[PDB]
Amino acid sequence: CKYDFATSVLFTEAELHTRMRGVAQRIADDYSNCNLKPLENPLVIVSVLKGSFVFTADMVRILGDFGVPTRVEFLRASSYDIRGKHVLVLEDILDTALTLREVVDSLKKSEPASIKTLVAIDKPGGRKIPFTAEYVVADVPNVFVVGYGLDYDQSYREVRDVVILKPSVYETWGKELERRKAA
Amino acid sequence: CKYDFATSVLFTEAELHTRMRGVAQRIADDYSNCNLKPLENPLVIVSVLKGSFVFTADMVRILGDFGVPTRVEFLRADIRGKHVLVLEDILDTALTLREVVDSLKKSEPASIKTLVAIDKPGGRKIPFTAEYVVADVPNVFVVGYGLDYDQSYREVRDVVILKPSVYETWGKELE
Ligand SMILES: Nc1nc2c(ncn2CCN(/C=C/P(=O)(O)O)CCOCP(=O)(O)O)c(=O)[nH]1
Ligand SMILES: Nc1nc2c(ncn2CCN(/C=C/P(=O)(O)O)CCOCP(=O)(O)O)c(=O)[nH]1
Ligand SMILES: [Mg+2]
Ligand SMILES: [Mg+2]
Ligand SMILES: [Mg+2]
Ligand SMILES: [Mg+2]
Repeated sequence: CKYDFATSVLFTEAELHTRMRGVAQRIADDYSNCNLKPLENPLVIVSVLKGSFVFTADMVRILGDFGVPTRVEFLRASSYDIRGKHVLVLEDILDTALTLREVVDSLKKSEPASIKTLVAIDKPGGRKIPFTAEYVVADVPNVFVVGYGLDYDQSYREVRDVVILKPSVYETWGKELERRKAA
Repeated sequence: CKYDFATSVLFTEAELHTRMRGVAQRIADDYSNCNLKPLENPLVIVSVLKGSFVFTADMVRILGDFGVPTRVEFLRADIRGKHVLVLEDILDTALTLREVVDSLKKSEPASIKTLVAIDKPGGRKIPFTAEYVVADVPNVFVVGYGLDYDQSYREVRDVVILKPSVYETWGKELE
């Protein structure tokens, strides 16, 4: 494997970008009837921190290529003026769906014109409640991944690819954390 | 010029990335003596929202290519004993970074330095020098690469000078 800390690369940066261009064309078509414009009427991108920052940076630039002007806002996942605006919530990963369920419900209170979700990685086998994202860049099985914004204990977000974390990484670290707690 | 809304393109995405690779090599060299490691001792990247999110996304990936492991925190415009690098898309009067740096310094990081995408050295209202600067801009209003005009145009891939008619008409529209 390309990375000492991973056992498999699931999606390279290039694969993700290719899939994101496909998604951006769908978004561009779906919102074509909305007369989106910079300043007057942008698509409001609501980015769920921390991990979504990389996906958000890449996706708004690709959305711009496809003619979809945006305005970004940032929400903190640890905590979990769109009235009359179209809103697209962006999450790095969707797993139990508990986070996005709450984020969407919260935003709905402010009466946006519409609200949809776009996720880079969907783990469809991880749900604790029924939830479907309108737009999904890639599906992964129930394995633990890092990269493209996704962390293990705040590290590895900067890895360019989505990779399966090698178990000795969290076994080693977990022991060190537990050793520090007893010392 | 490629963009309807811009008078000229100052720095293309490719030119910014080329400069960022140069800066990342200096950062890798400057922090080599710190024994940075994922989990145990990452370089703490403090990203000043909102506009720095694009620069931060690109820059942490480049730093990773150069062997500099990071963790990110976001500040809106657990660090004791850690090295901190503050990232800002643009530095002008320096009043934002002065306040950010001084507030972080109260948590006693091991060190604190600043990295900005765009420095406007002629805009200072207090003296301030960033340790790393990707590019310099003179007395012009730019958008793109995270930088906005009234929250739009952050998604433009290049740093561009906004056409005056854009903010003339919008300013008039905000009646
Ligand atoms: N790095 C990583 N994180 C994973 C994974 N699966 C769930 N998570 C936790 C993601 N979290 C829960 C999503 P859910 O739909 O279950 O509410 C959201 C992101 O966590 C907050 P942050 O972006 O790390 O600051 C994974 O495979 N890799
Ligand atoms: N888009 C754009 N913004 C500019 C420019 N010059 C100063 N600014 C103000 C940006 N900043 C002031 C930096 P200072 O050192 O003066 O404290 C703050 C950035 O604005 C906050 P946000 O990123 O837009 O949420 C410019 O040329 N283009
Ligand atoms: Mg997240
Ligand atoms: Mg996480
Ligand atoms: Mg900023
Ligand atoms: Mg601004």
